[PDB]
Amino acid sequence: NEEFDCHFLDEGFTAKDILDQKINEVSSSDDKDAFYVADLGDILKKHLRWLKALPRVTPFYAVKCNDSKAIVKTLAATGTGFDCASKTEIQLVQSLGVPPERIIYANPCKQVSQIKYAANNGVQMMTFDSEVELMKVARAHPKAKLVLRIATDDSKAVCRLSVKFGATLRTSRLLLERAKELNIDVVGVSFHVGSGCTDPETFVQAISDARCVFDMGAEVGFSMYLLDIGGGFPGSEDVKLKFEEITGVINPALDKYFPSDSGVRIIAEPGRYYVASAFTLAVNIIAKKIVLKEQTFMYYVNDGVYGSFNCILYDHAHVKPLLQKRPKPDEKYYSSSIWGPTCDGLDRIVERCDLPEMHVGDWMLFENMGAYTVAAASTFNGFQRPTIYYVMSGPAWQLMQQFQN
Amino acid sequence: MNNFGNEEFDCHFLDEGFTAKDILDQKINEVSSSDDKDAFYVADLGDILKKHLRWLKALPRVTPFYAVKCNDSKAIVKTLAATGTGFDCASKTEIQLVQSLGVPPERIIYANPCKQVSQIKYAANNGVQMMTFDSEVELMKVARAHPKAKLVLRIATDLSVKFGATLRTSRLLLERAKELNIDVVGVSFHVGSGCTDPETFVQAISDARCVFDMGAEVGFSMYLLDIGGGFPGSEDVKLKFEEITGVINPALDKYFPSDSGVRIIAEPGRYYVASAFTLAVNIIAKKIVLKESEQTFMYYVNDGVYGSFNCILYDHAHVKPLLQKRPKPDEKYYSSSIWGPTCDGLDRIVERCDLPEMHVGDWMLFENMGAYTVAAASTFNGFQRPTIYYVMSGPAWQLMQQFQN
Ligand SMILES: Cc1ncc(COP(=O)(O)O)c(CNOC[C@@H]2CCNC2)c1O
Ligand SMILES: Cc1ncc(COP(=O)(O)O)c(CNOC[C@@H]2CCNC2)c1O
Repeated sequence: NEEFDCHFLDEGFTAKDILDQKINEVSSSDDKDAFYVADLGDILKKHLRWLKALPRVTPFYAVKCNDSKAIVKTLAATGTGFDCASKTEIQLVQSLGVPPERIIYANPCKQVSQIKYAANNGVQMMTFDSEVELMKVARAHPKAKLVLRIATDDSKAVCRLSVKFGATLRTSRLLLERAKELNIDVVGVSFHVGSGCTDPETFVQAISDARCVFDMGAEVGFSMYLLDIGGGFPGSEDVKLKFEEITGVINPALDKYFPSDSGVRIIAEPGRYYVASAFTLAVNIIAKKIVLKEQTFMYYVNDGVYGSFNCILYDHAHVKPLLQKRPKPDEKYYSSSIWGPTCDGLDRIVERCDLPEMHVGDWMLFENMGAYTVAAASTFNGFQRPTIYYVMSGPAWQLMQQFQN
Repeated sequence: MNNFGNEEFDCHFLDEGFTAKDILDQKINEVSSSDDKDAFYVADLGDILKKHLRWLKALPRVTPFYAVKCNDSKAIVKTLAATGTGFDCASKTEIQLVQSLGVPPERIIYANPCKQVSQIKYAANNGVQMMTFDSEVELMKVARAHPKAKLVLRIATDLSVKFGATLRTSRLLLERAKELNIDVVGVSFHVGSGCTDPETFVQAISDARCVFDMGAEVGFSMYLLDIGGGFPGSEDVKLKFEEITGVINPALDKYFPSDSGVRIIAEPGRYYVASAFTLAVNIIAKKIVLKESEQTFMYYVNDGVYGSFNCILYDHAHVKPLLQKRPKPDEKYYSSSIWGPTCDGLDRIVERCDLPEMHVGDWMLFENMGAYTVAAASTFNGFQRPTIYYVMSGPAWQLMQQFQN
């Protein structure tokens, strides 16, 4: 099918050039639906970069970030783990041939029937942060390996008084004693610093806290070996806090609190890092209005906040439109807004930006659209999700085969 | 109650003396001793038939065209088509859905002011003649891909930011349409969903009259007046349907008398379906928080802001959780929050409310969940859309048959 359909990327060509080619090919066809170009070679590059930056940390891809079957198949061929939050994601991962020991059910609040499904399919490792979860596990998957998820405080997060997941150290101690009472095996500690991390020092704090809980486990009789540092790493270079800074702050903390001789196994749950920059979205300007204030423009394109751009609300992502052909400096720029296809007035992509005068049929490009865009899109107003074209060069395929070897 | 075959076309009998609430009670009791407690809807089509009867009684001069985007369930569209209402379609997929159920094109209005060219072409190919517009570029596109269309000018009202032409712009649009030999047959407006002041309608109607007169000056024979939607779909509102209709009908008689030959239609979306759907979610997780001991609770249920409750973010909807059994007056209440199945922290249905202490396996009910809830739901994190159980009483079926004749 199209999902499993992969196109060759010839030598000297990038995803950008492929985008330009397809756009030129449909110049006078009049079928100008929005579409993605997904470079799996970018995912292989990200994996190489991860192996180089965090050699002690095994990556478990957060499927909920992008559940595309091609992505999961490529990552499974690469040999990464997978973080699954629901029965459907476990089904997806196992359907591609991944054994259960490469799957972590890292949802702290799981429905009982889904816990039973995880037990039925041999997924042993699950996270938890509450006593009711311990009761449910004892009653539905008693031989599970539990990872205690501890809380982290993020200043940039809107809500800090109420945190959905994560136990405090005080609560963690009681959770460990309760797990010992119920004869449930606790094997490690997990945390999630959050995508909007501004200061890498936070990770260190979390790591320190994790060590503390590890010691607590040693006091209660548990053999703790699994440390899960979660996700939140950036997926593109268009950020102030870059991946390598975070890793350079993390590695000394890991060496200090969890030395290799201790026998600890360190993992992570990066979602956006692997896929963010792999996808580039092309939308077509389907409508245009001119408002006199000085000329300003309202452009309507064929994707919106109910589709790929739901990240504007759910993830609060900031999107900047890109022109296919670069404009000369002398050309005048105008104040413009960009709107979605749906009738709702709340379907606005960009409130105000500077753009040259464009016309219906012109294309706009959005880079770094791999993370939390298609995974949360809906078909409101009947508009279908854009076709995704997967590309991969021969050298990239060779690297993937080497990983299999 | 269990669906057999296809859920979309499966309808269950509602016995005499039974309401949707009783069906909810029965379904909840049926799964009392099992762990498959997925969230589900009960949809009373008889409530939709009641809404249609109420509309016919309140707005005898206004033909309703159901806004398919509010709820695209095939059962809903089938019932309304059997009832003989029109349909407002915003995209190619909605036209496909409506025509697949046997609705002729003259009962379809393409009320999307900014349509992609290929979708205009599709509408032309399938005989849908009537389309809305509010811009000159739209006139160019129509003259190119649908020359014999009947255009309805959408005017601004005090959604207005995204759509709606001013009277000044309306004059130029009518003259430009005359230049391009495009037939303009009427005027449409949308006062907005959940309008606080009914007087707006009067103003809008007045404005419509003006544009009608403009058409008479340029040579158009204007006959179609479209007053849009925005009518409430439940009694749980300050401004009730009958007040709005009591304000609308005199304005229609004053500005568009029946002897003038005008044909008046509307595009009610939420009015027909809002109260017809009741949602049942199961409490899948529970946390107890101590305030320094004042006990507060966090309940995690199996639907969230990525699912049915996306209306909180998109539709500005306030949800009221309801208990299956009415609580005792002396029963103690606690401060509580309600959270979704997904790992995302922002997936919170209710920040704070007063509820008695509940336990995993208990059910919560949400009424008036028919409008803009399932139509914009996604499968983020792999969580599946709730099963919908359609019910209909015998007398409701008799009323539907009377409408069909
Ligand atoms: C438990 C857990 N592990 C990993 C991730 C992935 O985070 P990343 O930033 O690496 O993609 C998550 C996801 N956390 O938040 C996802 C939010 C949903 C919309 N965008 C942010 C979790 O929870
Ligand atoms: C053009 C048009 N006609 C009808 C409707 C339906 O409005 P109603 O309030 O009767 O359901 C609409 C609605 N448009 O957007 C609805 C937004 C989506 C989420 N809540 C607001 C339009 O546009």
